[PDB]
Amino acid sequence: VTGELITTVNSGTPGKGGEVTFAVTRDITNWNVTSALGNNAVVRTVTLPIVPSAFMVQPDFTLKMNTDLLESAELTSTDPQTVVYRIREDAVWSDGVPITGDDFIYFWKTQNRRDCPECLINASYGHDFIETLEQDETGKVVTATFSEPFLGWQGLFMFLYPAHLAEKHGDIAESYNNFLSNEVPAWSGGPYMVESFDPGQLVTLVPNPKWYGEKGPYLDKLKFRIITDSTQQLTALENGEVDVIYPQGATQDMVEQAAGLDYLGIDFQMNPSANWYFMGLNSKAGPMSDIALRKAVLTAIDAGDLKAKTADPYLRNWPHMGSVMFLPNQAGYADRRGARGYGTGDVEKAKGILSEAGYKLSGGSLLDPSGKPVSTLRLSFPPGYPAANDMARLITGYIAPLGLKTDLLTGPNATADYLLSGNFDLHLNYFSQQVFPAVKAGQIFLRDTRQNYFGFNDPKIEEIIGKAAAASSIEESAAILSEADELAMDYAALFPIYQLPTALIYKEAILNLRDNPNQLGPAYNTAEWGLAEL
Repeated sequence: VTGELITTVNSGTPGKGGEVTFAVTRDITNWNVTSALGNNAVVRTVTLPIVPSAFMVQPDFTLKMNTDLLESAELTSTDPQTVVYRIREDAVWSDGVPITGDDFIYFWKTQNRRDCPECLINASYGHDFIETLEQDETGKVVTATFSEPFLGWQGLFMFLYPAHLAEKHGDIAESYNNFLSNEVPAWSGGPYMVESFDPGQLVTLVPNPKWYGEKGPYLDKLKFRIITDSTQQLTALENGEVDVIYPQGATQDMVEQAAGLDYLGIDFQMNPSANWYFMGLNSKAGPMSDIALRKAVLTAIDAGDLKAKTADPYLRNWPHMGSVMFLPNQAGYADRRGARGYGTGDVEKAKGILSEAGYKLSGGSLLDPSGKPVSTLRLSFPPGYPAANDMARLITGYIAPLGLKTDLLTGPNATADYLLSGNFDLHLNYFSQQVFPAVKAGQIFLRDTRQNYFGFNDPKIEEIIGKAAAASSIEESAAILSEADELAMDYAALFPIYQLPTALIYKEAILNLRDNPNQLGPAYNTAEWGLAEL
């Protein structure tokens, strides 16, 4: 029995001074997390200490208004939808220039798909629904007027950049695509600022002397040590080369090794991630273009065994995920996977599905209805995730009694970004869930969207997602979106499995360091990090 909640784990009041080194698994070649080329957890983690945010995702997966930056953020009308931000008078950039509506307006123009068509952004996330964005004479009152209703307005302006500096480095596209992306940032609107960068080796941050927030900074230096071999991170922690690691693919062996390092003052936190494993099926081309084969495969897979073999030996009460739009703890979640018989390990039912669609078995091999042998299936998965490798082997075994063979494919070319309608039949990977399921769903289930890898193509799903994204609460949104989850599971192109475990492994002298098991991650509150007093 503990008195810590997910939001208060490892709370304390640190001393002043010292340093913390946090391992990251990518070199920094793009400093702009909102750009397509900078959109990953490493850039997000390294720049969270310097980028101000309107709202921040908390460990309980809620959005918290940043009261260091903002006095208030209010939905003041719905006819038309209007949001008013009041920026704190004391909020300033590291050169002393006030943070103002100039910074909101610049970011909106880079993200809204209209004012800067050449900006190489990741995604608009609804910034394009803001039609006008105006500020008062003081620069501290910002009014956003929307062209249509939008649920996820608190996810907007989560990363702000210094407009007055960007303005000195070309037009909007040039400053966003070059200055803010390619250059090591000399500026900050957060508790820390970059002092030096050794490419491929080390980012060194120091306190921002003009930090305006309530807490911190406590450290003389905050360092991010680049260790691209994720399997060497626990050794670096053991050896004192870093003080914190956050590896992506935890295993039983990793947990057991970390537990054996308690004599060095190492502890760890692990929680269900916003990242969730799935198997996608190529509905656009190849054998999986037949929905009957997709449903037979999903019915034959034994999800209980999948989890029993790869999670249950070292993770207690680990939840199945039976939705492709909601995590198990989100409003609207239900086991829509099992309701359809997917994941039940029911080989005889799967064989019936195939027989009833015209498939036949000959000499141990499945024949398609025309009489041609079904090809060996290409099952790809990215490197660096031992659980995915193990599950790929297990799935091969589950479908072998159907007369299907598989070729397992991995390595650097087997990532999601490199998927093509021509190069896979089955793909094991993960998606990163967002605070607003309807916003995430619009990025992955719509016909002409990059992350629709498996070929959903249903105007009704798209209509439902649009209505859900226009709702006035997450709960209403979830009630609407549930219908799209049902239809998506009917199509059998995306099979949810279970959430990845996080693993924050660290020297316990560091206080106010806690897991934040979502895309924003543990560096959401570096202003509070410090070392306990001896």
